[PDB]
Amino acid sequence: TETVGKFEFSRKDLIGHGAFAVVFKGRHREKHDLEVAVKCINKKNLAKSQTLLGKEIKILKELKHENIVALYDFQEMANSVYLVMEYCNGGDLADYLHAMRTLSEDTIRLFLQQIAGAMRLLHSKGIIHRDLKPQNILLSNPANPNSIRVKIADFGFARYLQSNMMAATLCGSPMYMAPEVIMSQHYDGKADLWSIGTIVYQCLTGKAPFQASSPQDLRLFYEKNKTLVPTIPAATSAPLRQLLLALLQRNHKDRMDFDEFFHHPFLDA
Ligand SMILES: COc1cc2nc(-c3cc(F)ccc3O)nc(N[C@@H]3CNC[C@H]3C(C)(C)O)c2cc1OC
Ligand SMILES: [Mg+2]
Ligand SMILES: [Mg+2]
Ligand code: NA
Repeated sequence: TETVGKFEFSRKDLIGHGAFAVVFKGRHREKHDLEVAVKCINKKNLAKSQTLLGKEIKILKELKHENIVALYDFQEMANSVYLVMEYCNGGDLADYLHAMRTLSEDTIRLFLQQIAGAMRLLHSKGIIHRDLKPQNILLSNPANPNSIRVKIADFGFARYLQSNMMAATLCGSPMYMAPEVIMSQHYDGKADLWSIGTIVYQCLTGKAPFQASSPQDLRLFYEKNKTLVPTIPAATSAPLRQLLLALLQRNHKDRMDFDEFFHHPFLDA
């Protein structure tokens, strides 16, 4: 049993591990029924893991929203970092997708309304996430209609971007990266909108809108194709088709902006 502030966990109770983090289930030390996830350094990638967990603290401690994973506490030291977060008992969207194969438009709508809500807060705070993908979207069953909650997680790559500035760090997951990102160009908040478009397309069809055999091939594809048009099934509703075409614009100046996304007809009741 290890303690972190008012919280504890055992390393027997593994939730999962990736290259840059290990997560365990724990609990509050007084209120044993308050469950938490405790994210810890992955010592196989020590320096990068430590950096990303520190960055995640700096961002998440400023965000309180039902659709963003809550940071209850954290502990940063010279050689260790812990985040104590709300436990998301539903697992991630990637695993849900693996079982469902595809989602109904009504489900896509429910999830995307919640994602949009989170993105409204990020945008108002001047934060870009930079690693939106199904593996970083968690599900939580907290009474009320459609109570399942989506939560954006894994803010290790996130940054503040001043509204008259552009980012240039190459980070993210190639399959979900906007063309401008993977082509090593300057980018802004609309790169995340491409990632979202990609997620929605994947929920709808079970596939990526532009498949390649590698990151290098995908880059070359974007470089050579000045116009990108994803294949949308004929059965797709008109509002969802329009949303996807507007999110999955190659050129960020032609891509849908935040205000249009937040008020898109697809997202209406
Ligand atoms: C109930 O089942 C699960 C709960 C999970 N909760 C969190 C989780 C992560 C947080 F950062 C905070 C709260 C949480 O609950 N994270 C999981 N997996 C993470 C997220 N997707 C990839 C994977 C990893 C470790 C590579 O990042 C869970 C996987 C689960 O099942 C496989
Ligand atoms: Mg991130
Ligand atoms: Mg951009
Ligand atoms: Na802030």
